[PDB]
Amino acid sequence: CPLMVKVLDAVRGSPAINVAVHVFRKAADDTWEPFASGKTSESGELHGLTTEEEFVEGIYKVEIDTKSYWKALGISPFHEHAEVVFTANDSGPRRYTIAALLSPYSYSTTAVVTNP
Amino acid sequence: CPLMVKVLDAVRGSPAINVAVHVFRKAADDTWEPFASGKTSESGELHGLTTEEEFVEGIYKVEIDTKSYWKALGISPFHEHAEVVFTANDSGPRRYTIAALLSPYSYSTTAVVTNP
Amino acid sequence: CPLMVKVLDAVRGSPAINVAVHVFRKAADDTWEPFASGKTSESGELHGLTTEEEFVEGIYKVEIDTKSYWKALGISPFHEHAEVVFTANDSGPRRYTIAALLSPYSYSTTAVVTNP
Amino acid sequence: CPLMVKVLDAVRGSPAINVAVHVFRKAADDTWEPFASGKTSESGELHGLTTEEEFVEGIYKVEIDTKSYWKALGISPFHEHAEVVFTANDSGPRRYTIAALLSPYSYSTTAVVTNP
Ligand SMILES: N[C@@H](Cc1cc(I)c(Oc2cc(I)c(O)c(I)c2)c(I)c1)C(=O)O
Ligand SMILES: N[C@@H](Cc1cc(I)c(Oc2cc(I)c(O)c(I)c2)c(I)c1)C(=O)O
Repeated sequence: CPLMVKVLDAVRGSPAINVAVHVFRKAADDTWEPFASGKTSESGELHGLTTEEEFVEGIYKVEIDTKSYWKALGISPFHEHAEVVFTANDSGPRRYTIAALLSPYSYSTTAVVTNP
Repeated sequence: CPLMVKVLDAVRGSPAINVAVHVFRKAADDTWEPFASGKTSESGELHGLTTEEEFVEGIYKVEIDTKSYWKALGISPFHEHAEVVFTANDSGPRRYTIAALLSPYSYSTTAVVTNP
Repeated sequence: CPLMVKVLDAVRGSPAINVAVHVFRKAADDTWEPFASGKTSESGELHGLTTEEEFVEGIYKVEIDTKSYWKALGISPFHEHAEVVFTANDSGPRRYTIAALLSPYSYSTTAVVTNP
Repeated sequence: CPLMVKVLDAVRGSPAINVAVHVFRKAADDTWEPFASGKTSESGELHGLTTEEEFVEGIYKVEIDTKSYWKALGISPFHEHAEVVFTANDSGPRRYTIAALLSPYSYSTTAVVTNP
């Protein structure tokens, strides 16, 4: 699993289940191409979004639907969403893990770049 | 000042200076349309973006150019940029303070929403 | 001024009002002895803890009573309290600014040291 | 195991390897009595800190040595160390992952209590 997304709820202190995460990849036209899509499992992580061969070089946008997650719980959050825009595989084949900590009025995101 | 962005460097433990900040107010045709622009002062705070008269009930995008701040220092950051997207003033004249803590492979943004 | 302390609430998106704060400097006996106390204001801070003359070089510890804060709102937080142990005025006189973003199960604390 | 720990370097975007970890347990006579200890693995995880029998109801403190981690890298951190004081196993038997994101002048910790 080259690309991975890990999401947590800071209010309840557990994994953020069913959070719609959308992965786009840039284009020469500078428009966004829909690379992948999925929702986070009961563990709060969405692995198996892409494969080594398919995850080529480029700029990717990982967009997390935080507003929908909260609205479901009955809370109206600040952000409409939270996205992580980065340049992947520039140097070489690296395995990424994107983690995000959620709160109504704050969100935190860290990455963990690792060799295969 | 109903909208002020605050940015702090978490590696050197000081305010992030000269960080480019771009604000975009969503237009009626659903296109991100330029609202404000500026660079964080020496205190890390960027003020004087707009006024309440022209800070209408919409969806704004405060984009902080973190990539260039870090590259200037000689470091190579993970994120292309940090982006906060939210629906402002959808009730009444609220004052919005949006702050962000920066780290090369991590960052988090909080929002303090008050009113005079 | 030398020991400034802001405390935010990442759930309600506002400053944390009346959050107890206890500071302790390390005594020559390696035990923790009292130094200053007070509660955060409406703006979410306490600016009158000590003054240069009393804020000598040593090992300090700002303890923030997070437990009691979250217990009033009805919530049952994970931590008993947020602590920040650090060495003060090592490089001569400096002005410190501790800060914590509070959330039920997760807290974050940044430190900003500026020179007079 | 029932008590797992995680440290993550956010300056380099990698797991924090060889970080000292010391767990304490609230004694009966209100003093910090040693409970368990170890060092983080290649993945940044520290497992087998305690059995599913020693971890009885009490007030545990997890001290993560931040100071030496940064010193070794040439960096001059702000904090002497990260601490996580919490109450465990009062609602019954629980699993506790305790994460920490590090930066020279800022650290963040989150708890993920899972139910067996
Ligand atoms: N392989 C790892 C996966 C893992 C990573 C993080 I990172 C995490 O929790 C946090 C803590 C903080 I602090 C953050 O800012 C964010 I985003 C997520 C959790 I739970 C699990 C393991 O399970 O051991
Ligand atoms: N040096 C400042 C103090 C200060 C620093 C930060 I950085 C900050 O904003 C955040 C945002 C997030 I997201 C965090 O996780 C944290 I911790 C702090 C705020 I408000 C105040 C002064 O005295 O002016």
